[PDB]
Amino acid sequence: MKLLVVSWGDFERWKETKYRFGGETSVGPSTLPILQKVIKPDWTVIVLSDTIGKDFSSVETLREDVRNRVMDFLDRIGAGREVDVIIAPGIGEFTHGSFRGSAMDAYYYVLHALSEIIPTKGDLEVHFDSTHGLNYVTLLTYRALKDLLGIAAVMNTVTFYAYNSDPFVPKITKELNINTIETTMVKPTPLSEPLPGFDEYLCPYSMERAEFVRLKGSLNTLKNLRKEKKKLEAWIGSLLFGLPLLFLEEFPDIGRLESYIEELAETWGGAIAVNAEEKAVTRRLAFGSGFGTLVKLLFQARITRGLLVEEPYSIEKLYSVSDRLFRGSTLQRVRVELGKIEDKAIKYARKGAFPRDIPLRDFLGFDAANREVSPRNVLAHAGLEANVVEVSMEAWEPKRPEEEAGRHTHLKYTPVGLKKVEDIVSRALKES
Amino acid sequence: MKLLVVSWGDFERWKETKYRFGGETSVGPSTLPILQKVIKPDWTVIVLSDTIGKDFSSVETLREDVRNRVMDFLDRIGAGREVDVIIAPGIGEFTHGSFRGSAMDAYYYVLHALSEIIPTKGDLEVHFDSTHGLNYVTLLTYRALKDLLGIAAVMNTVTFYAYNSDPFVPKITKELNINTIETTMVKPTPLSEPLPGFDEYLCPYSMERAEFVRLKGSLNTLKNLRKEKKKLEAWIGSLLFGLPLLFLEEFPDIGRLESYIEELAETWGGAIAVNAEEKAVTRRLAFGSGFGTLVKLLFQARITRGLLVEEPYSIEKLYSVSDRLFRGSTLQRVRVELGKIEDKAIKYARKGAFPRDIPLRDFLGFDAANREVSPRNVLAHAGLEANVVEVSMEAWEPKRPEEEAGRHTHLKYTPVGLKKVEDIVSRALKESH
Ligand SMILES: Nc1ncnc2c1ncn2[C@@H]1O[C@H](CO)[C@@H](OP(=O)(O)OC[C@@H]2O[C@H](n3cnc4c(N)ncnc43)[C@H]3OP(=O)(O)O[C@H]32)[C@H]1O
Ligand SMILES: Nc1ncnc2c1ncn2[C@@H]1O[C@H](CO)[C@@H](OP(=O)(O)OC[C@@H]2O[C@H](n3cnc4c(N)ncnc43)[C@H]3OP(=O)(O)O[C@H]32)[C@H]1O
Ligand SMILES: Nc1ncnc2c1ncn2[C@@H]1O[C@H](CO)[C@H]2OP(=O)(O)O[C@H]21
Ligand SMILES: Nc1ncnc2c1ncn2[C@@H]1O[C@H](CO)[C@H]2OP(=O)(O)O[C@H]21
Repeated sequence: MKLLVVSWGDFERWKETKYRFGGETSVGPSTLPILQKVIKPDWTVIVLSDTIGKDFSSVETLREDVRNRVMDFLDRIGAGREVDVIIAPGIGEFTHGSFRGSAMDAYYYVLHALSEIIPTKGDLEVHFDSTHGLNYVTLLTYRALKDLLGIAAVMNTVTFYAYNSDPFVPKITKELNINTIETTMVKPTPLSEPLPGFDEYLCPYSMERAEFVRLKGSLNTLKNLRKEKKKLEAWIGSLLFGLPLLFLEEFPDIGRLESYIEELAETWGGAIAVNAEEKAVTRRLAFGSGFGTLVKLLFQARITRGLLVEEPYSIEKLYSVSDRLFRGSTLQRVRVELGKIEDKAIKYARKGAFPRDIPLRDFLGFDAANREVSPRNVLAHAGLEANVVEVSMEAWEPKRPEEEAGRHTHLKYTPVGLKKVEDIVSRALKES
Repeated sequence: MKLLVVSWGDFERWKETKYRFGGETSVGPSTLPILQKVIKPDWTVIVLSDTIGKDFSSVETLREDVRNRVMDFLDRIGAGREVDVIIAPGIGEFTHGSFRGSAMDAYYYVLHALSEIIPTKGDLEVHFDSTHGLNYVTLLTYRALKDLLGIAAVMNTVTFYAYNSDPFVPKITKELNINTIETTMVKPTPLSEPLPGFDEYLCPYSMERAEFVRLKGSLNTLKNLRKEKKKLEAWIGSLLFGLPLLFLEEFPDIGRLESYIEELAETWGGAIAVNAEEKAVTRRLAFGSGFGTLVKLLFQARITRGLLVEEPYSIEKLYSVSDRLFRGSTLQRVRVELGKIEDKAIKYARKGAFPRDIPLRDFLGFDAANREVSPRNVLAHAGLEANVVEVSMEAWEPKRPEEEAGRHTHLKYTPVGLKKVEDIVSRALKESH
């Protein structure tokens, strides 16, 4: 899939010029038509500041005024139907309006918007144009794109191209080349940050601190996160540290995460005060790092949801998950650890033995007086620590036990074991 | 170390205004004075485009023009003279003159310049100001900064802060706030790129095929790198995959890396054609990704050179190197693998036995079943694979062998073994890319 993303300011102020790109030429006020003609994207995203808004009735008449004039402009130079328009929250004191709030809301808002548009299946070829952007909006859009594509690159091949045309200079320009300023194959970067303290999801920008403590207390999201924060951190660590059984057992509820993000999003939006006479927008809540982490966490869950196999969790199924999820020395460590359990299962199968509901330590034949569950042993053994895992072999009539044993040998954490592993992985994620 | 980096365009066109930052207030045409007062950096770096220069009699006069104009502007505003000015190669056809070449040259140039500025010892607090920047030079500067800080973060704590001012509207603007638009604890990110083909170090932008072929053919770098490539990729893979013995055995020659980067940088600068009459700069060579990889590779070697020691490698030394280079599950696996060899040495010591020049497979007691060296066993066992490593125990009189064995037990790759590990690690680095 080919995706095109452009950063736009006040598109109406741009002058007609001609652009050169990929053995093609084009005349008009923006690069988008020639970019679309050479690149041939399957989808186009335009990121705009809402600070080009003029009619201050309230929030919906602002996003409307901007979307009207943008859709006007896309018709004017024929940018086609396959378009999404992200109206990001800008800030500043302009000729027709005043916009106050955290600068960083534009990052979290664009991050959130892109997380709903970027395909979570198949390979991604991403094309980014920085020609026309506000400095800060273009930079936060670039960062938001790279953060999400890094997560996408966990499961899929991801290539990223950035463009910037020659500088338009009004009195001397004849034509502007579209220069490739970046070409990069995107490195797989799993989410590597804990969920923060319940202060850093929504933050008061210009809200009295007594009013904040009130609304924070009313958010069901923060109370639900209280329970699940450690379980969600355990899942993040599963991808980062190569713990395939924990990846399955802690796989997050995509529906629940959607609902957490939506409530934080509509709470932020609801705290935007518009003064039609003063022509002033004040975003009294700011998004915190915690909103970003939830958006990245939901995106990673969507990217990897295909790997959530039906129970029970056989060695064969854990190999299949591991082979998709892990790379380099992490994959090879995980395969060696599963192989040790598999070789034991084969030995058992050959003797017509099928242990059910047996601690992994008893399955492998361990000596007594080492029942302490250490970070070292959880992290060094792909989370398959001998004191926290229960093995079951579903009895069968073996013909080729070396082929069969992997399918009939199932692993899970004991209820006590899972809590110990959660504490260890959560802690290891925080120390980082 | 507190480092302030600012991305600037045409500083002479900026209007006087007022800035708010960290409770302080400032009148003037630039953020820089108030940024310095509040942040109190140990050093300031200014990144701006060549395309400000108005003197085409030489390439070096063009740079001294831009430098002198910046120096004068710093006196005009309250700003300190403790600064590095990176005059990046910009592109565009302007009234005062013309500049042609690869747009991406600015990235490779700034990356190279920053690699020689950013300290390679101690923690780093980096502050980046994009308020005054061109978009493309800001993006390429931001990228180069993050690429190097990611490598620095392997050995040291690195914090990154980014700033941008409220937008400037000509007569409406009274006071522009300077906004923090990023606060990042930089993740350790070792080089994970192989060295590319010999097409991708220097490329012709505007140069006859034969003259390029002559320049390419003159480069000592490309000849040497042909033979050295695999050993350098083995070293890159040692940091990425958690192979502490290979890190020590393949530690690159910093002097030779410096020689390669300087030669490529001198050839690039020597190919800049400055036509004095018609006010044109043409950069006839373009940097390739290979130049970037070498700059990142030398920066990583400088960052980690403190861990290198002389040839006998003890298990104790491998533990301390590992505790500095590696984290998470990679670190815990390396410690378990070293521990297995240590526990065996402790058993040997308690028996009063001190094997020398013994294959690790013989030291550990292995079945004659598998002598083949697999990617699986090299990468899963921290590169301490039983068929490629040799152990030597230095005879001593044990009293507490559990605490003593690690210092007296040494590991080496066999000459054959090392070449097998180099192949697997090089291939694994290329395959992971
Ligand atoms: N069809 C179009 N119509 C109108 N604008 C277009 C169009 N196509 C592309 N653009 C670009 O889109 C941004 C619209 O504002 C501009 O991009 P950017 O070049 O990044 O503008 C930034 C300013 O260029 C200025 N500076 C003018 N001289 C030079 C110069 N010779 N060396 C480096 N910078 C220069 C800088 O001074 P500072 O730092 O105050 O602000 C920058 C335009 O060049
Ligand atoms: N002391 C200073 N003197 C002169 N400039 C200063 C100073 N301090 C900071 N700056 C900033 O430096 C850049 C160049 O002057 C400016 O920021 P940049 O992000 O480069 O803004 C460029 C243009 O602002 C325009 N646009 C003005 N309204 C709005 C608006 N309300 N919605 C979105 N964009 C707006 C954009 O339209 P477009 O795409 O044609 O080009 C941009 C200035 O805000
Ligand atoms: N606490 C522990 N100490 C030593 N080895 C362990 C421990 N927990 C798990 N393992 C080893 O991890 C592998 C996957 O379960 C398995 O292979 P093993 O070496 O037979 O013992 C296990
Ligand atoms: N080819 C191999 N097959 C199985 N285990 C290996 C191999 N090569 C090395 N190891 C194991 O890696 C550890 C550090 O050298 C050491 O602990 P072990 O389990 O005694 O066997 C070694």
